Amino acid sequence: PITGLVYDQRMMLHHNMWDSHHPELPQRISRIFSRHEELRLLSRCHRIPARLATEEELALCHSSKHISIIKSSEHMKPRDLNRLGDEYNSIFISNESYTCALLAAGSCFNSAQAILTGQVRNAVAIVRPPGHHAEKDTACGFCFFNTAALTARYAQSITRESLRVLIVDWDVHHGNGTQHIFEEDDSVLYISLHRYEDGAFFPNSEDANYDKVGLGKGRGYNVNIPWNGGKMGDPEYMAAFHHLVMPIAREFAPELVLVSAGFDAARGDPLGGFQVTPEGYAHLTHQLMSLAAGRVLIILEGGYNLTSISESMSMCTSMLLGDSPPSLDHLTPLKTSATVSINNVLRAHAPFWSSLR
Ligand SMILES: O=C(NO)c1ccc(CN(Cc2nnnn2Cc2ccccc2)C(=O)c2ccccc2C(F)(F)F)cc1
Ligand SMILES: [K+]
Ligand SMILES: [K+]
Ligand SMILES: [Zn+2]
Repeated sequence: PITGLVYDQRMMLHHNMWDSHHPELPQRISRIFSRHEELRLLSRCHRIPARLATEEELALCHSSKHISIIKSSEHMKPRDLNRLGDEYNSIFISNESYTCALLAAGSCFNSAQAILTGQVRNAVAIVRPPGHHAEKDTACGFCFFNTAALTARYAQSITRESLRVLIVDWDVHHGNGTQHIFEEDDSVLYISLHRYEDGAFFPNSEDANYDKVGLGKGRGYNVNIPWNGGKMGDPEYMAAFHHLVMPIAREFAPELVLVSAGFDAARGDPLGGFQVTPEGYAHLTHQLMSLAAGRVLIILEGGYNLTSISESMSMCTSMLLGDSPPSLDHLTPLKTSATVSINNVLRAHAPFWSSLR
């Protein structure tokens, strides 16, 4: 009946040498951690230590070339750090970035291990830099290594190769890297909700559309729920969970749930444009706790309003600890385009999931 928590201030050391106001700030994690103290949640959790992922562990999802290049940045001079970062889509690199990315991944490995050994029931990981845009062979979108994807493979490496892992990605952006890593895999079900705007929203690829259902034996195991033309919030996320996420997840019957928990869909975010409330995130967390014998690991991804992410993630930890879940209005009408999105995903995935037929 225990909730784990991992946070290590060393992950603040990754920083933008050329724009100290870049939104992926060191204080994202320290603000969330401080809010857990203010709300007296920290002392209710079992503290799980951070550790470095090993290069062998990184190779569970990433190419040797990509690992080597990011590793090479540890000792680079500033001009070379600037040039390397510019080779990617939306990446800044400091001499601490590689080690911080290793700590983010290793923290989540230790948390998954604590869950799978039964030392804790569930856990929260207050880590940065984020991971879900990172691909097998490249960094992208503030992300170096795909922490959630690596954690799924790490869990499989200690319990069972075919362990059924559900990754729910509620960051406002599509986790292109996670989708691609598992696109042909039926042991890892990837479900993403994300702003799409017909491809106008970052990362600006049709890979995020509802018709990308997976490949080969992975067909049906990639669920994209894309939002267009509306300021989405609690009603739309609750509806997507009710009609799509939970029916599919229950049929898949995961043995471990990882949440790619960005908080950039939150009210107040400078980028997301959405209005999911802390109660909304608590509702989603509580729903996921009904799966996988409660084995849920919440992993910080994006989210850029420091006050919003601190309150939102803290409310998720409150749910993991067993606090009473919020009651929300399931009768509020959805934005009209959200109904269209949900119907498009249902049509795309009904061939693969009997719960949708
Ligand atoms: O959260 C996240 N992943 O989970 C996440 C990951 C990466 C970005 C990067 N990015 C893309 C972006 N987003 N909103 N417009 N564009 C630019 C665009 C213009 C015209 C057509 C298409 C795209 C930045 O543009 C960017 C780059 C450096 C510093 C600050 C920013 C910010 F977004 F804040 F302004 C954003 C979010
Ligand atoms: K997402
Ligand atoms: K998959
Ligand atoms: Zn995001």
